[PDB]
Amino acid sequence: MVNWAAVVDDFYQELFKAHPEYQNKFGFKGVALGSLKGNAAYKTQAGKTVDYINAAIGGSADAAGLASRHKGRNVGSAEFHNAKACLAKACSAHGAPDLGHAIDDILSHL
Ligand code: HEM
Repeated sequence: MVNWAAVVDDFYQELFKAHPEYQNKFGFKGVALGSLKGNAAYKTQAGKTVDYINAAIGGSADAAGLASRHKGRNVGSAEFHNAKACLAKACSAHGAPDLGHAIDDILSHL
């Protein structure tokens, strides 16, 4: 099965390398990138991200709900376009299918 957990870890490395300030919105604010895997707040968030990806592939993702929740953290279209780029890099690094359509689905509600 596609190792989405590893893809998601690479995604967040890419995301926070390019936009370190995004990390401030999370419960693992301040934590060195090389330590995220040892952080409990990160483990939970990465698991939810993997779940969302499996839901988008499986046909049950609530893109409108996810978008609304990100607006509720003042995260919008700009951040998601950055995320789309980072996730495309992470997918390609693992020979995984691209998730651009799923991110487009979220973007359509932002
Ligand atoms: C590929 C794009 C992304 C996906 C699939 C994704 C997915 C998720 C998921 C599944 C949750 C949990 C929602 C829930 O518990 O109901 C979440 C929460 C969150 N996301 Fe994202 N996200 C993405 C990008 C971003 C970006 C770019 C930011 C920018 C800072 C961000 C900030 C947040 C924040 C602050 C929360 C709340 C975390 C908390 O409760 O401590 N997300 N995201």
